[PDB]
Amino acid sequence: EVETFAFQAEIAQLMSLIINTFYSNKEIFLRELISNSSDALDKIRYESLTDPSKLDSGKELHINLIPNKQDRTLTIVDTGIGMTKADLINNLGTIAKSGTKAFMEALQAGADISMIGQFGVGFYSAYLVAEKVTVITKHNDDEQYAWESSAGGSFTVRTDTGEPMGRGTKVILHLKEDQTEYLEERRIKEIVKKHSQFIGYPITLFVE
Ligand SMILES: CCNC(=O)c1cc2c(-c3cc(OCCN4CCCC4)c(Cl)cc3Cl)nc(N)nc2s1
Repeated sequence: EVETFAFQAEIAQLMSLIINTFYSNKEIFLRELISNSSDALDKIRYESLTDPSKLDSGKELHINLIPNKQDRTLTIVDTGIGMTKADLINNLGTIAKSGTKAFMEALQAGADISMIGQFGVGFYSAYLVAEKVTVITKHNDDEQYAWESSAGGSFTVRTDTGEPMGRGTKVILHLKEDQTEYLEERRIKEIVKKHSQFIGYPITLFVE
């Protein structure tokens, strides 16, 4: 049962911009997603203070970076709060609707794309390097879901039947032909040291 949705006009406009604008400093994508992870880990650590049993889905609060040369993917996995189907489909794209506004006038004479995260729409930066992005997520307690988009105006949501994941979010970047550099170990280690030095959770870089 694959459902297909339209992006809100504004999000679509943002995605085309991210995909068409000439901009050489693409590496910022990793800071945005690692930071989205950080927030998601914060959220669950906070809520589990008044409700110890929300950790029943997983005690470890961490972030994994997993490169795969053969499939040509970089996956950022966290065990944070996850999203429900209503996050994925409505709630995230309604909030994104106005961060996209502000961010988009700042771009017209002045701000630059590297500032995208200040407007809470950092996730879309993944399109600097990915031709296709797939988000797998599990929130206590809804089912686990797979969101997917190659931009172009539309996205899909289906329930997921891949490997179960406790609780958490996986972002899988299917990188474009010319961005395989972000599958390189020293390359990942260089970007993380430089832009993500201080996250409050262990980050493990998987090797191939
Ligand atoms: C309470 C419901 N859970 C979430 O909002 C989550 C959103 C994310 C996100 C996330 C956050 C995102 O936006 C962050 C900015 N916001 C400020 C408040 C809500 C959205 C977007 Cl556009 C896309 C994604 Cl996939 N990433 C990751 N790794 N984990 C979670 S958990």
